[PDB]
Amino acid sequence: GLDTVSFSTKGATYITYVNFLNELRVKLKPEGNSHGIPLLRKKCDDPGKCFVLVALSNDNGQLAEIAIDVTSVYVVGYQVRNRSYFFKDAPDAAYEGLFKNTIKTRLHFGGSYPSLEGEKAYRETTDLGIEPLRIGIKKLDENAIDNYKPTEIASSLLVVIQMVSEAARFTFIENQIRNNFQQRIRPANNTISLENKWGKLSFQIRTSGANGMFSEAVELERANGKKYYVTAVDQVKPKIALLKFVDKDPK
Ligand SMILES: *[C@@H]1O[C@H](CO)[C@@H](O)[C@H](O)[C@H]1NC(C)=O
Ligand SMILES: Nc1ncnc2[nH]cnc12
Repeated sequence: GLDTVSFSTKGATYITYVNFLNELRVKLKPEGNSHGIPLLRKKCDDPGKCFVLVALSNDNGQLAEIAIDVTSVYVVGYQVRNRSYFFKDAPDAAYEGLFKNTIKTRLHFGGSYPSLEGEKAYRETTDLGIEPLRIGIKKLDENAIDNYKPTEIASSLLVVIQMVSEAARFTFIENQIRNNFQQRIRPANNTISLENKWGKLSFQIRTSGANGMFSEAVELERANGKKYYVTAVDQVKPKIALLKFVDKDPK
C-alpha cells in the first residue's frame, strides 16, 4: 500500500517534468522542517508503506516502476514487465517486501555512485535530458530478461537516479534539467559536489542555531572545480528542496 507517481516522456515538457518532481516531493511525506526546509522522516522501516513507486514510461509505452525510499529518496530497485531487480545493497526487508508476484533478482552491484562506476556508469560522462531518459526506460525494459546487460542497467539507472532522486532533493539540479530539458547535458563539478554533500549539508543545517551558522563548513565546488565553503543555511537554502534527517555527524 504505497503512494505512486507517474511521468511520461510522450509529449513531455519542462513543465510536466517540474510538476512531476513536486508531486514526488509531496508523496515522500516529509515531517516538519529545519529552517523552513522540508525534513524527511527519520525512520520508516515497514516496506509496506515506506516506499513511493515512480512509474516511468516512454513514447513507445515501455514502463519501468522505480521504488524509492521515503527517508533518503534512495532508489533500491525497480520492476519491468513481470520482473524486478534490486541493488546488491538493498536491505532484506525491501527485497522481500517490494514488487511481489514478479520474478525477483538481486543485481551484482550496489546502488552508490562508486558502485555504478564499477559498471562503467560515470556521472561525468552520462548524458541527462528527456532523450537520455526515454532511452534509459527503453533499455531497462529491453533488459527485462535473465541474461541482462549490467552496463545498460547501470547507465540507465544513473540517468533515473539523477533526474528523479537528485532533482527531487535539490532545486538546483531540478533547474539544470528544466532549462536543458530538450537537450543532452552532463553534470559539472557544481552539480556533482551538491549530490555528494547532501548528507553533510542536511546535518549542519538541522543542527544549526537560529542564526543558521554551521558548526563545520561544507565544501562545495563551482562548475570548474573551484572550491568554496558553505558556512550558513541561507547560503545554500535556495538550492535545496528536501533535507535528510541525519543523526550523527556524517563523514
Ligand atoms: C570540473 O572542471 C574541470 C575544469 O576545471 C573540467 O575539466 C571538468 O570536466 C569538470 N568536471 C565535470 C565532470 O564537470
Ligand atoms: N541509488 C541511489 N538512489 C538515490 N540517490 C542515489 N545517490 C547515489 N546512488 C543513489
